[PDB]
Amino acid sequence: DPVLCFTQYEESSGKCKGLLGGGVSVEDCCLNTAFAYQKRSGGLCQPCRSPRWSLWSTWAPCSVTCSEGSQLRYRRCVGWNGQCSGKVAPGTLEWQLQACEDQQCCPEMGGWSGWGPWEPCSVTCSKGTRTRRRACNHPAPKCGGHCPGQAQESEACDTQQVCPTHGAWATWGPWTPCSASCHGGPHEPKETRSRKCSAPEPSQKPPGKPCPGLAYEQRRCTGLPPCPENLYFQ
Ligand SMILES: *[C@@H]1O[C@@H](C)[C@@H](O)[C@@H](O[C@@H]2O[C@H](CO)[C@@H](O)[C@H](O)[C@H]2O)[C@@H]1O
Ligand SMILES: *[C@@H]1O[C@@H](C)[C@@H](O)[C@@H](O[C@@H]2O[C@H](CO)[C@@H](O)[C@H](O)[C@H]2O)[C@@H]1O
Ligand SMILES: *[C@@H]1O[C@@H](C)[C@@H](O)[C@@H](O[C@@H]2O[C@H](CO)[C@@H](O)[C@H](O)[C@H]2O)[C@@H]1O
Ligand SMILES: *[C@H]1O[C@H](CO)[C@@H](O)[C@H](O)[C@@H]1O
Ligand SMILES: *[C@H]1O[C@H](CO)[C@@H](O)[C@H](O)[C@@H]1O
Ligand SMILES: *[C@H]1O[C@H](CO)[C@@H](O)[C@H](O)[C@@H]1O
Ligand SMILES: *[C@H]1O[C@H](CO)[C@@H](O)[C@H](O)[C@@H]1O
Ligand SMILES: *[C@H]1O[C@H](CO)[C@@H](O)[C@H](O)[C@@H]1O
Ligand SMILES: *[C@H]1O[C@H](CO)[C@@H](O)[C@H](O)[C@@H]1O
Ligand SMILES: *[C@H]1O[C@H](CO)[C@@H](O)[C@H](O)[C@@H]1O
Ligand SMILES: *[C@H]1O[C@H](CO)[C@@H](O)[C@H](O)[C@@H]1O
Repeated sequence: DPVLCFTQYEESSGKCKGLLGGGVSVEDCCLNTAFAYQKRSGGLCQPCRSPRWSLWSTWAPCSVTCSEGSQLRYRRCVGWNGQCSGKVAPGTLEWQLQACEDQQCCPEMGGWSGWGPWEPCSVTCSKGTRTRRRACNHPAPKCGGHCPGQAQESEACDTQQVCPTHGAWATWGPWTPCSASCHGGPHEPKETRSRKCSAPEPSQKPPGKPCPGLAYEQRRCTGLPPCPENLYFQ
């Protein structure tokens, strides 16, 4: 039966390279054992060399991306007029099966436990948020698993309580004139300053914290001349 006669067998890919033409017998084509033949463009290029096992193909992908699996690789008997090792005809296949492990551990998600009690409201006046929480330990997840859903729920709470307004000091008033025009006399020269607790005034309705500290300041007046000695004659 005539066949397509190719001048080269690639071997790296099992392709029939360099077509010499068709309409010639297999015996004539394979006078040169370096040539090769196939039937039409259907494929399966067989070299004219004596039959010999090809190379083991690369390992197929593991049957599962999880835990232990199994992967194959093939090797084809290629040639003409004879047999490969195994009482094998040209064209047959030989397989090797191997235990593979893409990932050594398969994630199994867990289950939620009971909901924890609702925490109190996040604030004691005006409005805040209320939160309850649970654990992912019934059962606990294995590997990188995780329970389905959220581990905590939150929701708004209204305290029905007007917030108290706290007081803060207004700006400092002006300095008073000094108590004296000189230092060294009966009373040292002192300066005074005062401020109001009106920015903002506290409480309003519920009690508010009063303004912290003092509403006044005292200091010595510096830079004054010395008073004369009014106790004996100079
Ligand atoms: C390859 O990657 C892994 C991380 C998994 O997602 C594989 O899918 C499958 O996941 C389920 C869990 O629901 C396991 O029980 C399966 O055995 C695993 O094949 C994925 O194909
Ligand atoms: C809880 O009880 C209420 C009656 C208030 O006294 C709360 O104090 C206020 O809390 C708010 C917001 O958390 C602050 O802005 C106020 O300054 C503070 O007085 C209290 O926590
Ligand atoms: C204010 O101006 C000063 C320059 C002085 O003339 C002062 O007089 C002195 O005041 C002190 C007490 O602060 C008295 O002891 C002295 O008798 C007096 O000379 C002035 O008051
Ligand atoms: C397959 O197996 C071994 C190692 O891969 C070698 O004999 C040769 O590569 C064969 O094709
Ligand atoms: C399978 O085995 C190793 C890698 O696991 C390599 O020789 C090659 O990738 C083959 O397909
Ligand atoms: C936790 O959440 C719900 C039940 O509240 C379910 O999706 C499941 O039981 C999960 O473990
Ligand atoms: C928490 O929420 C409700 C009860 O409040 C139920 O779905 C279940 O008990 C969960 O643990
Ligand atoms: C919070 O909500 C109610 C009480 O307001 C109850 O179902 C339970 O105490 C939950 O933790
Ligand atoms: C006034 O006093 C101090 C600042 O000096 C603080 O307690 C606060 O700012 C108050 O209003
Ligand atoms: C009074 O004193 C100083 C200077 O003015 C500042 O701390 C602030 O203005 C306060 O009211
Ligand atoms: C008192 O001191 C000086 C005035 O000499 C100014 O910084 C300000 O008026 C303050 O109240």
